[PDB]
Amino acid sequence: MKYVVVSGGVISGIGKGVLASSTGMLLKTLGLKVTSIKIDPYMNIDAGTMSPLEHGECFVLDDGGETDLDLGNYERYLGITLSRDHNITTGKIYSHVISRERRGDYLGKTVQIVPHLTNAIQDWIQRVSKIPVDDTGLEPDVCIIELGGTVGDIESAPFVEALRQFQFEVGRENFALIHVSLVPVIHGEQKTKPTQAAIKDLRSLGLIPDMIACRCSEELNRSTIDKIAMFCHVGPEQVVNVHDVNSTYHVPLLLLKQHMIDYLHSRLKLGEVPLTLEDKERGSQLLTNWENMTKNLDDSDDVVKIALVGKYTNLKDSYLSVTKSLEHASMKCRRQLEILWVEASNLEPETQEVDKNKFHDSWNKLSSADGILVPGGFGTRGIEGMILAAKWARESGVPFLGVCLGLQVAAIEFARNVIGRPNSSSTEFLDETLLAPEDQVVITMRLGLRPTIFQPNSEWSNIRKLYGEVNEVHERHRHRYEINPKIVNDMESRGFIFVGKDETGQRCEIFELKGHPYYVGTQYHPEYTSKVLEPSRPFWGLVAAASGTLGEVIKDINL
Amino acid sequence: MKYVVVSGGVISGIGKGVLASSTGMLLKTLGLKVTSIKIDPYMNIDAGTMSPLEHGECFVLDDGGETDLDLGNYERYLGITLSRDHNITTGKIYSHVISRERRGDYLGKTVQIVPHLTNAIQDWIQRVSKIPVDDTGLEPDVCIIELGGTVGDIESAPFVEALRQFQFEVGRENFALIHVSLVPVIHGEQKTKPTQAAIKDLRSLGLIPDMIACRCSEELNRSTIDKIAMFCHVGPEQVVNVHDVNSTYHVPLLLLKQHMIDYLHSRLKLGEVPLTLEDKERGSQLLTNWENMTKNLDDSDDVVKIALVGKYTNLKDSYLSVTKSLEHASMKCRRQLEILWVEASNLEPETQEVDKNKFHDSWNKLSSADGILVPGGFGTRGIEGMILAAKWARESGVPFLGVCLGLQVAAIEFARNVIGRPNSSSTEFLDETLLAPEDQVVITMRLGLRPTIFQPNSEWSNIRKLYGEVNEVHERHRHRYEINPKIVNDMESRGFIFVGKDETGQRCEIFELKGHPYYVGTQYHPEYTSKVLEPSRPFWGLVAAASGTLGEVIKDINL
Amino acid sequence: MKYVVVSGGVISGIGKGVLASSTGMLLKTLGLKVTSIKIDPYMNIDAGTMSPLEHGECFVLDDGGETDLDLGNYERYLGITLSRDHNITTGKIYSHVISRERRGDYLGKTVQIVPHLTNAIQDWIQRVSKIPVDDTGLEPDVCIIELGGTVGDIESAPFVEALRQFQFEVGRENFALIHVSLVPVIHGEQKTKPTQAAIKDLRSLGLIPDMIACRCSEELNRSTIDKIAMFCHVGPEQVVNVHDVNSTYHVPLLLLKQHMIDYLHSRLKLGEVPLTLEDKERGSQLLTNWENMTKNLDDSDDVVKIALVGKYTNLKDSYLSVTKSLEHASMKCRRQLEILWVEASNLEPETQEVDKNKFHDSWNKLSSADGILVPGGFGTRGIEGMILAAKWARESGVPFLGVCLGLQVAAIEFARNVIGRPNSSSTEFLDETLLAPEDQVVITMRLGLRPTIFQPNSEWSNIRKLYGEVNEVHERHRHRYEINPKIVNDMESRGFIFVGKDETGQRCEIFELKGHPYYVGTQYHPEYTSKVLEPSRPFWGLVAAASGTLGEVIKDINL
Amino acid sequence: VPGGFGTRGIEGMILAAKWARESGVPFLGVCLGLQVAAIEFARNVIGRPNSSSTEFLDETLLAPEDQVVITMRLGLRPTIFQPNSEWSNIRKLYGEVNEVHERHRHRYEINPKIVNDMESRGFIFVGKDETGQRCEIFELKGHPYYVGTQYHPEYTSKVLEPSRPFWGLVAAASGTLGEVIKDINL
Ligand SMILES: Nc1ccn([C@@H]2O[C@H](COP(=O)(O)OP(=O)(O)OP(=O)(O)O)[C@@H](O)[C@H]2O)c(=O)n1
Ligand SMILES: Nc1ccn([C@@H]2O[C@H](COP(=O)(O)OP(=O)(O)OP(=O)(O)O)[C@@H](O)[C@H]2O)c(=O)n1
Ligand SMILES: Nc1ccn([C@@H]2O[C@H](COP(=O)(O)OP(=O)(O)OP(=O)(O)O)[C@@H](O)[C@H]2O)c(=O)n1
Ligand SMILES: Nc1ccn([C@@H]2O[C@H](COP(=O)(O)OP(=O)(O)OP(=O)(O)O)[C@@H](O)[C@H]2O)c(=O)n1
Ligand SMILES: Nc1ccn([C@@H]2O[C@H](COP(=O)(O)OP(=O)(O)OP(=O)(O)O)[C@@H](O)[C@H]2O)c(=O)n1
Ligand SMILES: Nc1ccn([C@@H]2O[C@H](COP(=O)(O)OP(=O)(O)OP(=O)(O)O)[C@@H](O)[C@H]2O)c(=O)n1
Ligand SMILES: [Mg+2]
Ligand SMILES: [Mg+2]
Ligand SMILES: [Mg+2]
Ligand SMILES: [Mg+2]
Ligand SMILES: [Mg+2]
Ligand SMILES: [Mg+2]
Repeated sequence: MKYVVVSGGVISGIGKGVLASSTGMLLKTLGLKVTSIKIDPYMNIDAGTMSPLEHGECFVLDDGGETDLDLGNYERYLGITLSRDHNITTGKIYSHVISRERRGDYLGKTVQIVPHLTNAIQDWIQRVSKIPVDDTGLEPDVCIIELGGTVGDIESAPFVEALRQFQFEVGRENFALIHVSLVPVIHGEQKTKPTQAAIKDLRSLGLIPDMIACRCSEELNRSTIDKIAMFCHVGPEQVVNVHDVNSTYHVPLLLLKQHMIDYLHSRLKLGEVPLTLEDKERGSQLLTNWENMTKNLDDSDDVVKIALVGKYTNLKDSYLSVTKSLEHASMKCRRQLEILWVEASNLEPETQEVDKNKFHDSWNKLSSADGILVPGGFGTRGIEGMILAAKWARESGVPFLGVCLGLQVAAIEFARNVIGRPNSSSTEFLDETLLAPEDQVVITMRLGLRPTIFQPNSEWSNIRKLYGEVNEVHERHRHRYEINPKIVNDMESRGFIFVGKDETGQRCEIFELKGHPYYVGTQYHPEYTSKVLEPSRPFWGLVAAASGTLGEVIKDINL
Repeated sequence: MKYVVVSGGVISGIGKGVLASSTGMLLKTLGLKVTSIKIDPYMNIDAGTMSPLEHGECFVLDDGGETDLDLGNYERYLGITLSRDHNITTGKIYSHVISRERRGDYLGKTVQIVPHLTNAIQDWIQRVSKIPVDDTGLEPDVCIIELGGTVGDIESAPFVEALRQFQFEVGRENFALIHVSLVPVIHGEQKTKPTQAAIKDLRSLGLIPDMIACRCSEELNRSTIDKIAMFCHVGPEQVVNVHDVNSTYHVPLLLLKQHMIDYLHSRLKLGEVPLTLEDKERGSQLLTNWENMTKNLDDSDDVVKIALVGKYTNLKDSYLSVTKSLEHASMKCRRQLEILWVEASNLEPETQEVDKNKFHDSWNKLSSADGILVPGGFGTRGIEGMILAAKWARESGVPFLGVCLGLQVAAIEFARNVIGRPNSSSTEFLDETLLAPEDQVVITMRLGLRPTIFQPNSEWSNIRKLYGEVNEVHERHRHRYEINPKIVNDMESRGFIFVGKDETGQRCEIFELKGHPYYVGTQYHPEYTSKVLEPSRPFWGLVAAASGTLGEVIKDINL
Repeated sequence: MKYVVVSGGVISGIGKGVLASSTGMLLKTLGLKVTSIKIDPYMNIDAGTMSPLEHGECFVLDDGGETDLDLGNYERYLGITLSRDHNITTGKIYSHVISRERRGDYLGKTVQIVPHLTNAIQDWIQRVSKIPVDDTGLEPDVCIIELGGTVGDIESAPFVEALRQFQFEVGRENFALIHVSLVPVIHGEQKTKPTQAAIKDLRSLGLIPDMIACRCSEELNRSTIDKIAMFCHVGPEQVVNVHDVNSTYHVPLLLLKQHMIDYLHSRLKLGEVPLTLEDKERGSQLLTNWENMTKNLDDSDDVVKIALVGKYTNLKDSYLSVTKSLEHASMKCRRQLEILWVEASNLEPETQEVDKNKFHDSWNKLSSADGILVPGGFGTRGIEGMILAAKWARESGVPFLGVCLGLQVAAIEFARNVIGRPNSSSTEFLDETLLAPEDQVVITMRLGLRPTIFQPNSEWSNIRKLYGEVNEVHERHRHRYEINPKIVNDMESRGFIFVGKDETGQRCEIFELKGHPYYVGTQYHPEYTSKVLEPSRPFWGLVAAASGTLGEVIKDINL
Repeated sequence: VPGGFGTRGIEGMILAAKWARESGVPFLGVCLGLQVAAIEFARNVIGRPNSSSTEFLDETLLAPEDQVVITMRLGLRPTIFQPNSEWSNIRKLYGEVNEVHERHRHRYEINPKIVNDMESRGFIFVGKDETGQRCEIFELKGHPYYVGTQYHPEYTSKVLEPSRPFWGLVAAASGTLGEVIKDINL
């Protein structure tokens, strides 16, 4: 086993999550079975209690574990599947050892937070890094730990102590620390004193740093690096600069130009880890897929405009997984992406009574879009705008994907505007009216990776061509409310055909509309399973249809 | 070159100076040409300005450099000769670089204390550790640096930075840090939190510790060591305990039982230093001289009482070199020492008018003494008591040594009480009277190691037998005032014979009185040149005469 | 993790089991949490099917796993508790992977013995060496693997391949091979060609040796070692000699004189394993307990004669654990042991009709004994001799221990000879007679470590003093047949008091007879739990009573 | 006998209770102390030498059980004095007030089916729980001061108001137990 801990910061907004998700990617190019752990200093047990307004979207794992965003960034960069244990939190570990007290397992000793709770952290990291994460049950070679918060805090405090002991309870040369740090620029001069005042605290809290990964606004001066290597004890080759480049998928290749694999190969003796040619050649091939997709980003010019239609579009992190899946689908089509933020409530005609500028800008963005996405919203208060965009996408022939709530407004749209029931309703919203035309029903939660089976006649469905025509699809779910299955025999007659269903047959999970270029609902969330070299099939479908050449993508899949 | 820095402390009174003077002694048993450097955070250039009341005696070097006490402890433990450069001070290095500014040598740059002054420290330590110190001009193998003050101060601050750079400007494995530390005991429990709050500051200021040398009141518990080795990163074998033992000459052998040579041989790769058999066998022989003299201390019982007669005897550190030279002379005679502190002014008959108890206790201690010492006092205000003790020592036949002022009160005593001039006077005191019977004259200072030549007829003199009958003696001086040379032809006629003189003949430096068992004045200071295995010949004379067997010591010397 | 594999041999009778049980002991003196694995090339799943005539006694583990003898040697040398998984066998691993085939887990591939079965071995060794074995659930630092059979066989073949891959699937410097070997002596010359013809095969089968542990009849010549170090690639310091010495408890200290800890500390980098002072000081203290008990064996002279009374005494390995527990008890009493082999059937009066010499020699040995043991026999055909020895031990006051069957013949003896039922019988033997005076009943098996609770009045019982007066005893069991609990109220009235019982109260597990110096039955097996520094309390009782000073042992326990 | 925990020292605590009863020395049993006093009195005055702490010797299932489990009972609880109690030195120390409020801990309590025997033999249960079914104080008739309290009297003592059973013990041991009973009741 080996560990690399990514850590530090003068400030908590500094962006450690790319250097974690990008260090682990570079180590995966050596062919190593890499894994990752997030530490979050917040008290939440797991993210399911905190709304998407409050620091971004509610992620989903194979377990159903509603979790921190930063798990998702490692899953999509590293190709790995994570579990709800990979998110260490102050909530979890304190709830764990305090529940263990009432169980009695410390034999009625004191449960001081030094010794015993820092021992539970060091045990949890050693459990979790041995859980398998790739397509086979082989245990990881290297674990990337992202230490949330900063080193020099009061929510960080048990973790930085636990990791001082863990620098020895796992031997040095099986552990390395990467310290992210701030180097401000003021009046044209690079200021390395915030960094030198977090190297003092790092040595004090007891870890010793290996890298000094500065988030400067610039290239670091040769004299700036020379002084950071005088005040921190690292050699000047190790003072990596992580400055902005044309997209975040380039960041691994900047770190590779900055020798970071050659340093980590030495500093963790990675030549002593046992690897097969099936490991190593997969490693060096994955490097060439990353060099190819970044070269394709560097000279892709032909734009594709996708309208993302929903509430809270000013909080873009409320959709981080939706955005990132369109970026994967974009780079695979070799069309450059623009996403058009349509704040759905502005499409509703009553907006014309409040501000006409909003009514025109939103319908302008929607009309300009080469493809349309209803992105699995939350709450109900924007729903009429999401219905109008689904009417537009059906009648104007524009490519369409409905995710989760998106499948459900598509059924509501089709009921109101093709089946001809204008009172038909989201039972998710208009409940205590008790009306008969209910497009949905509550069936109290359903979460995690679940099996979707294709219905028998489905051969013609573009969505089934995009899934490689395989009879079952494994994808991640969230929904309380599902389509009322007593309308399905009507929709099945009117050309709205339910391509895919749950294994009991009673629950509807995919539809495709007959006789449209690409119009799909998926009631699972296709966002979360997308990887940077394997875009999620419904999202690859949307960005292909909107680019043209949907047929040529269907060959690239099925060959 | 190799360095061991002795450092640290929660508190500055903790006693680092033995662990320095005793680490260097253990390394000298490997045969290495060891040297030592004192750092003193005080602003004094050199100790000549600060009176013996204010933190102890005014030392003297071969240069005449009036210096910190702690040079003396290394000289006598290590056998080495030091120079006034071996005392780094905040006074010296700031006076040096600020005088260098007016000379211009920084080419008109800023002389920031980071970079440039910490570079002058790192240059000074590298100059000084290459100065020769043994009986031949061979440069040192290892240098012990004693960092005065504490690590975690404001007078320490440039030194701890300079030594962080010096951990690299000289490579690791040529440098090691020994951190002395406090482990209080309260209500019967050993408290290792003062130590853990100086390991935090040490890592912060940037040095990394190797040893954790606790000054506990006890043996450290196995659980106390195990926790210090959990919070400091040292292994538990390295947490040396430096507790009190029957005399400070045992301390090296406690550190040798605690593996400290075996650790330093590894941690500085001392097997790679080139040594001859003339080095190595001198090393292992010196170890057996230390094992022998400590075994002799362990079962020597026969006491010898020496009266030390002078002012300020409540400030025993005002005489630290005098005390230590009697301890060497004691252990060489194999008699256990008691020193009788005679506060000289109490011997004066006017004390009987003020407090009779003082007059009796002081004359009781003087009468009880097996030998008498006038210890080179300072000022003049106790002089009549020192004259009465010299009258007593001459008439009652008791063994006597006068050092510096001691030779001078012996001439004043002999003038008043044998030559018969009762008005004869210390010109050092009774100056503006302008009287003719002046026993002294001013000749403005005279300092350092100087040559004393024996006068021709001297063959019979016990002091010349103790110096091995060699024609010239090299010893360290301090005196403004010297014997008036126009009385010498009278004293030479009356049996007070000046055994030794300055090379010009005009200055008188040793006398021995004819027809007394042992009665000597030396106007140089014999204290400073004594080593733990080579006691200063006049002091070996005194403690031998007082023990009996002065003749048997004269064979041990001359064989 | 670290591994040392003990292996090799020109011949299979060469005695590898001491070098395994003695290498692991030397590593435990560094304080390392050592464990051990036995590989047995035989096809038996576990030893319960093979009778004690056929290669020695039927061992018992905490699991109830009836197992190979060689587990016992590591348990008693290393203080460890093992589990039935620590005995790898050709039976087990082939039964495992062939049962796994019918379960389907190789996904319908071929299950070649290369790749897949050698992968199951390498998985099993990596599972098993992480199971905890000491008094706390901490996973082992080093694992000793004893490779049964020889390297160069057809029953060895999958293991030597699995261990060639395991030399890499665990890195070199986490693995070392010790090759035991034969160096015959013929016409006075040491013959190192059998050894050189097993170093050829070792290199061929692909492991590389580290040690060459010769079982010569002599000290190896300096020229013999020099040639073995020319033909094997080891340096001559590594060619350890394992010749006979005054008892097998000396063998670790011969290997310690032959540098084997200093070599294994280097060759596995054991300084890089994390140890506490509670580990290290327990390590160096256990070394002094081994130096003390071997020094006590070197000058203990006062004999104690213990009669071991049972069938098959010509097959001494049928009692190996019984013998070894008396040796521990002996060395703890500081009396030298003689065991008197009484072939029990010879005590029966009908032997006088067959051979009087057998009848006299057996009663002579029994009468000569200072103490008597009925050693948990098997079958029934010697039982009348074991009853006569129990009559003798009760009436002649001689110290007595009955183990398992020994407790049961003691109840049968007491019934026939004190309660006065001469027809009372072992229901284990005389079954289909259906008589009413049944001293036993079948209750179909009961195995492994079980809880024995002391009955309330038990305070006076010497056996309860030997167990430290603790209310519950944890010890290993085997019995189909147990004392008929409907006789107990009679025996409890006649002074045969059942000191200890099963937690239900219904089963009787210890008795002590009132008013005899030491007369005990234990229906569990006290042999198996004895360690070389912690002799089994009933056996320490017997060898103490027979030595005299049973009271002084009761202080050594309870202080 | 200071309200111990576990059971492994209990025979020593019984011998000290035998000594304190027969040698007339002043005695206080707190919690477990009341319980070993009942066990002592059963073995050494009532004459059942097999009588036992059911807190220890449980799965023997014997009939002379001096205690029973009744799963926890904690905090400040009301103790009511039994009617005839006027003569009891412990009731004089509580100011003769009919109810006492003090802090409890006990899983195991005296088996209430022995009480009618002890009440006949001069071991009188001065105080009980409000249901009457649980026994909380005893005082032995005809001894200078010999008390069991099954609550813990330690915790309620203040530096200017010492806990009445403990003021009783240190007064009896000092002599002048009567003079303390005036200092209380005046
Ligand atoms: N490989 C990555 C990593 C991060 N991000 C972006 O980074 C964001 C949040 O910043 P991040 O780098 O994850 O760190 P912070 O949120 O600043 O938090 P912290 O510094 O506490 O880790 C999101 O907007 C996400 O789009 C990204 O696009 N690609
Ligand atoms: N740890 C430090 C670093 C610098 N200085 C002193 O502080 C002065 C001003 O600090 P500055 O020159 O700004 O040093 P930087 O570390 O570069 O600060 P910044 O990065 O903000 O420019 C320096 O000339 C130097 O003498 C100091 O006392 N302690
Ligand atoms: N080998 C030694 C070293 C020190 N001392 C004694 O130690 C004294 C002063 O304490 P020291 O150990 O030199 O250190 P501190 O004065 O406490 O100062 P610091 O801790 O700042 O180094 C003197 O009284 C001297 O007699 C001694 O006798 N022998
Ligand atoms: N660096 C540390 C050390 C200890 N503790 C906590 O503080 C409590 C009280 O400290 P203490 O137990 O006294 O630890 P020591 O370091 O031994 O303090 P001392 O040496 O003074 O006894 C401990 O139980 C532990 O939970 C802490 O928060 N931070
Ligand atoms: N520490 C040890 C090890 C072994 N033996 C003795 O060794 C025996 C059997 O030989 P062993 O050394 O265990 O090995 P072998 O039986 O020869 O088998 P192999 O060589 O196949 O391992 C038993 O008689 C046992 O008494 C012993 O007394 N003490
Ligand atoms: N691997 C070897 C070893 C030896 N020889 C030759 O065989 C001769 C006889 O073998 P021997 O001298 O007996 O060598 P040893 O290995 O010592 O045989 P042994 O140990 O049985 O004495 C040697 O002189 C040598 O020339 C050989 O051919 N191949
Ligand atoms: Mg903030
Ligand atoms: Mg982040
Ligand atoms: Mg001070
Ligand atoms: Mg000092
Ligand atoms: Mg055979
Ligand atoms: Mg064997």
